[PDB]
Amino acid sequence: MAPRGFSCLLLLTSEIDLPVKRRA
Repeated sequence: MAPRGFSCLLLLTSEIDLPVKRRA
């Protein structure tokens, strides 16, 4: 159960939105 589709996209939309302002 729990595919890597939602599991991956889950954290993917958390670590990438960490800075929310920083350039690089």
